[PDB]
Amino acid sequence: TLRAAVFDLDGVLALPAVFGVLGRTEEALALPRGLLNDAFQKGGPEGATTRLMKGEITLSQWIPLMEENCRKCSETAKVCLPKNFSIKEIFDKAISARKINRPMLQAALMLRKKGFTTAILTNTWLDDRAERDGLAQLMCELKMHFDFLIESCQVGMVKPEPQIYKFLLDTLKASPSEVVFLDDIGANLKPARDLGMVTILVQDTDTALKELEKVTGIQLLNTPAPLPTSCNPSDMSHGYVTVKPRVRLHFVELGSGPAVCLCHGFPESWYSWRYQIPALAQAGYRVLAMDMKGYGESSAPPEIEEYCMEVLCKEMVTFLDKLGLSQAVFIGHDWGGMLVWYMALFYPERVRAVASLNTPFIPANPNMSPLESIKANPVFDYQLYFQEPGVAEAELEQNLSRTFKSLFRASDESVLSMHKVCEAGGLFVNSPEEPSLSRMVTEEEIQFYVQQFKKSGFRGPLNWYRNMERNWKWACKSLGRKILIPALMVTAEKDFVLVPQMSQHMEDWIPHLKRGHIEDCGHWTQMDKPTEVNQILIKWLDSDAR
Amino acid sequence: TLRAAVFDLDGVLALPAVFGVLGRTEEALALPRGLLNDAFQKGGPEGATTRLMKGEITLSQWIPLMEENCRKCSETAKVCLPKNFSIKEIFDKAISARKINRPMLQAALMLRKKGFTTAILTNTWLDDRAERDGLAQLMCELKMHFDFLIESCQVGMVKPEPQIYKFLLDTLKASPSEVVFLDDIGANLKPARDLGMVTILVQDTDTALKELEKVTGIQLLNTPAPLPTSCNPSDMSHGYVTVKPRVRLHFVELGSGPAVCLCHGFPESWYSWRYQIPALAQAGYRVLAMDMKGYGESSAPPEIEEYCMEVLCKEMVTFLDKLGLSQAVFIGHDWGGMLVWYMALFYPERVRAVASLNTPFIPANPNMSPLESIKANPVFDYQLYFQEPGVAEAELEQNLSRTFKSLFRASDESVLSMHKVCEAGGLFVNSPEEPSLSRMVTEEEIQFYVQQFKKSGFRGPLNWYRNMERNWKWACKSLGRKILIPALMVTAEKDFVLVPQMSQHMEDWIPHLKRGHIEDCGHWTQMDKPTEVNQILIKWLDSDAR
Ligand SMILES: O=C(Nc1ccccc1)Nc1ccccc1
Ligand SMILES: O=C(Nc1ccccc1)Nc1ccccc1
Repeated sequence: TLRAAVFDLDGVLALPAVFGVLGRTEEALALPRGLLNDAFQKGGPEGATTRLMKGEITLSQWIPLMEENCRKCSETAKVCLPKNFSIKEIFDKAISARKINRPMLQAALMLRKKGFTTAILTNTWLDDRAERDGLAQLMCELKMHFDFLIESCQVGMVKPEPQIYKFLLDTLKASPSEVVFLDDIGANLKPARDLGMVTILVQDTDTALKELEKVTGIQLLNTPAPLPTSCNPSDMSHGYVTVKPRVRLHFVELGSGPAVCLCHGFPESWYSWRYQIPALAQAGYRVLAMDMKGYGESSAPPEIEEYCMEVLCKEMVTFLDKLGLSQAVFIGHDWGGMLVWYMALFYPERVRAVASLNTPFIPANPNMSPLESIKANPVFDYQLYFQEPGVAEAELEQNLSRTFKSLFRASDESVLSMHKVCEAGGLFVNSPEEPSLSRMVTEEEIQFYVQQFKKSGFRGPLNWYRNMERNWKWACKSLGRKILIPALMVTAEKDFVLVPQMSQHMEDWIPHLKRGHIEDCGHWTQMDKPTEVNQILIKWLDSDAR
Repeated sequence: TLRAAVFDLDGVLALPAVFGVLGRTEEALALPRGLLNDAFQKGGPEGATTRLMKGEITLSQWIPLMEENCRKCSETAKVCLPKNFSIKEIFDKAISARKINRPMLQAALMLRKKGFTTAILTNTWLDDRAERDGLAQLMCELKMHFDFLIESCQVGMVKPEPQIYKFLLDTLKASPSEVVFLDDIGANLKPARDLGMVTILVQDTDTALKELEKVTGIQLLNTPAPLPTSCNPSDMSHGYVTVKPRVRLHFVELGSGPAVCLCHGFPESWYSWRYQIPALAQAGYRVLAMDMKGYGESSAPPEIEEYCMEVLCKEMVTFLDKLGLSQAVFIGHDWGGMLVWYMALFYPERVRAVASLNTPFIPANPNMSPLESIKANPVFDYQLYFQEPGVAEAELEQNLSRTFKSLFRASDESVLSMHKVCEAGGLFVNSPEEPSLSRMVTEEEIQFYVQQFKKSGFRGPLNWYRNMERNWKWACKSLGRKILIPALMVTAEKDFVLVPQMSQHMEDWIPHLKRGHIEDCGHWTQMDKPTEVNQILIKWLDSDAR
């Protein structure tokens, strides 16, 4: 019974194979067949390439040695190498051209999802080339998806020597018959088979995965489109910044590049961005996924005025100040989406670009009190229920698991009615005590929110709704302004609170506004359609945010 | 009795004045004198410029209005503007050319050091230009040095209206006669004087500072070279990363740009880099100042093997992995300097560039046991004293304030003798119970280290010395390698443990090695000569690390 899968890197998890460039170079340069592949392997176990692979020497120390073996090979074949002939140039573009074999990674990801232990076992080098970062990024993107990465150069052993196989088995704490091993080199597969491991000789991925699925008994080929990579909270880098005495802000941080500040809505978490954090970091950005004031590990002062938009925006500027950031791209959802428009209106020098999911930008009406505006829309009744301090807190805090299970539901899942909430007496009065689990969340993801909400409750969160008049007066000061920095409005077809239609007049105030639209998407945009959100955000970031 | 100083931005804290570009443009373009300065002020309090300054409209909305006022002005003067005439282009290079008036900032910094409340009061705009980040950075660099920044556009008031002055006094919680106010515009100085404030009309800085020093009674002109900006620990962004169960790493984080990982020595802190963190962040880098394993807020496991170089380096790689960083520039001092050379030998793909203060790179000797090598140098006797678990811990932990006061001393300050430590019975046996305070540290900076060392003590720190044989065997595996990535060796003339001479053969293993050398500098390089360290590091980072 198999319980472990081992993958080679070159020609297995990464394509095209760097080994296959020696033959391509021979054909392109009209050199004798195998001249380059022979100079690569010259001296066998005592040769330059083995020393490189065992970590005895670095890639740059090897470059001149390989060059020497190429001349000795050409001397015997009675040939000549081009005068442009450069080993560095050949391996530079070869390593650069090498990309993840996505179907192979998906099969490994599926095997790990089914309880398998996964490992990468590779014959690799210590790369000290000026261009090494490309390969460092590739290794980073791959390794995160596996239980173990065994590199020949770090363990001082190489395939096909049988010590690395015994090292692999000891790392896996597994008997050879419990292990599938995939390699593109027949010779490196031989000792794994001789020990009794299930072995697959990989040429094309499709045949390889058919063999892999037949042996494990798991469907890996033709499987549905998987979800983007999520976050495990304990594996994240956690940041804390004091913005004023007794007010600290928490954030999760991933990646390098321009700063991208993620701002959740009500009643959420930094964790609401779990599907966007790995994807945006991989896309070349420094992600700062906030716990907004009143939530999770951020401070939750009890005073209502601490949650007005002017105070919240000032604190986000101080947050940038304390982190030494002149700007950040601000991406908000729901209440966070509202804050991001106000960051762009009041602090344009600090905002590199602004993006909102579901929340439209609507200028304040100076001729109508915000409470008259709230009454003018029946879907906004729940906001009047939220006004009285302690009333919504008692209902929302009574049973936390029921709260998140009733709220976090997709469009198909008997979504919570928002009409006549005040008349009915509460938000969940016509709701089951034990609601079913939405297709959007696992039981574990629901418990994370339950755990987060145990620290401060719903007072701080509900206080974001208790400054309608304060926010209105502040917003009226910006009525002559236009948003002329890069901006993106993303609408969700089936959000019945923040309807796409509410955003139709935005171009009057944001003339250069760019749009995104998600079909069959409810209010919880990020977890409802993460693949589409990620696609729209990355496309907009690379074109308008840099 | 003065207790507050207020500075204008344009023509006071920042030079050249953006106002003075209208006249320079008139002279360059041969336009009538004051044509541009008149179109700028057209309509006075009801005009475009006032609306911009009150925050009613943004800089980009103002650009076309100013252009219109320029045509109306040229129409009356019976002239014509160039066909290349662009208000955006004029203000773009003007704002860009504007830099901090360093002598003025130094006087403000000195006034704040003498207990004065400092403030910036400026007539400014909401900048939404594509090039706004330049000014955002300038505002960031300046603001950090002041108690308050009052921008006209954020408060909806402008100088010379007397409401902003009454707003200034209320912010300062000060009577007009307790306040010095510096402005380059005579008109904006008038209401501050009329209220009874001490006022200075700034033309050239020198005359202005003579007036400023005569009135406060504080020497601001011809004063000695000040120290670089330091860090206040409570004002920092604090990061935490779990690298394995029960081992978490703490770091302080400041800036944006390429990642620069700072690695302290024994018995130190992230705080040992206090003078480098603001300077490197300002230089265009993302600083990660570590609490190395065993120190401060990082975990301190008790086992000796947890502190061997192989385990420490593996954890630093995991740290990069969890933060989503493919590479970082690694800068180490003392024991941190030793770790950085090993990060470069074993993980070159993860290290963008390597720099060491005082610690030389010396290949392991396979023909001599590390303990024989330690005995071969009398200055290394203290390391043998450090071997026995609990012995150095008891002495180092007995009185913490005495520990840091005896250790942290400059070359001129009766430095602790390192010879015959084992014979004498301890490190401080010939040392006073109450040592004097070194010129390098304040009493408060000593107490920060005392506080940090109260959590875990010296077991974890001393364990870095208890793996001599383990480290030696691991290092012997790298004897065939060369360091061929960017590298910098900084020697300290008066470090009598890590002497400059010990680094002389480095070019045999690091042929492209770059050097730095600090004269009259002891072991505690960073706090002894921070200005010189900062100068050497920034110069090397901008040329070799990017
Ligand atoms: O109240 C919500 N959004 C808010 C965003 C700012 C403007 C006004 C609307 N969402 C709420 C989330 C929980 C229940 C359903 C709607
Ligand atoms: O031991 C020290 N440095 C160490 C760095 C690694 C190689 C061997 C030397 N410094 C020590 C700091 C406190 C007392 C004086 C020296």
